[PDB]
Amino acid sequence: MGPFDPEEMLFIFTRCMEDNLEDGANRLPMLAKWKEWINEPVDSPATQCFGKCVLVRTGLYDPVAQKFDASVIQEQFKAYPSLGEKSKVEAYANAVKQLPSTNNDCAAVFKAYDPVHKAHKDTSKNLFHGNKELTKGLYEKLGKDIRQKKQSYFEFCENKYYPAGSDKRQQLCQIRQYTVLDDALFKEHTDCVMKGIRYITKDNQLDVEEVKRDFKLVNKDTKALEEVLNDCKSKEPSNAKEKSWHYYKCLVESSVKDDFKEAFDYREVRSQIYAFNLPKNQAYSKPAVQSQVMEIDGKQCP
Ligand SMILES: NC[C@@H](O)c1ccc(O)c(O)c1
Ligand SMILES: [Br-]
Ligand SMILES: [Br-]
Ligand SMILES: [Br-]
Ligand SMILES: [Br-]
Repeated sequence: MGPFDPEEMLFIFTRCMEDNLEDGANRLPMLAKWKEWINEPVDSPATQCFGKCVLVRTGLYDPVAQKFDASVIQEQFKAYPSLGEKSKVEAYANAVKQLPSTNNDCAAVFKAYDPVHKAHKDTSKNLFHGNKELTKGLYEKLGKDIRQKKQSYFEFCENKYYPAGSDKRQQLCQIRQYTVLDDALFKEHTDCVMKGIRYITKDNQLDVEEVKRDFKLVNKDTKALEEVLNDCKSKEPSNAKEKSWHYYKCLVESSVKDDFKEAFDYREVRSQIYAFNLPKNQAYSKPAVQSQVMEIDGKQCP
């Protein structure tokens, strides 16, 4: 599933923190440390599960094989030669290669990896887009071609496919009101969005749990959603290019369309700042998101 670009690593780090940070007194202290690649407190289940989360999402720990996988490191270095020195990347990969088979529980995985993390902190940090200076440089080089920090993922895709100043821009008026278009350009755009919020995997597969995650975040039950998605999947088209559009269309035209639009609107807001829930997990309120999304509507469709 690697190599990973800066946005992909940002998604992984922030999602893992969102799912693993304690609530209450220790949250802010923990966050401050984890952000700096200080995986402490080492004795905390939250730190241990955070560590496991990152390792699993990157592929550095394979819970099926119950083994660490150093090939992720070499793939990352191959994609980003500027982010490592060969000898040091090799030393890091070697340390991972020589880790023993490890059980798939947070404590076991964290304990096995922690010595490697400490012995190869800078090497791993640089390679996996944790170096602020190096990452800033990559974002600047990439510019409009990658989702930027503090930019809505929806905005990123919209600008890519319906650029400002172009004769295409006007289509955003309908698009942002959940009008399902039929053309190649819209299918490409919808692919960009659906993959960007992880409803569709890099591997072009539906991720029902990600859709469910967003429903739960707007306080909706997911039984109907699962039934809808099950029906949608039995109608999945052969053309891989069309898959994201297929599920978007199916959801928008379905018996859960209102809940879907509510969940998708909130996701848009949260996609604008990946650390949305990190300092404190924010309670959801429908009217506040209503306001924000309407403001974005008037920005993209003036
Ligand atoms: N809130 C934005 C939402 O209406 C939307 C849905 C689908 C899109 O392809 C899009 O750009 C925006
Ligand atoms: Br702490
Ligand atoms: Br590079
Ligand atoms: Br961000
Ligand atoms: Br933060």
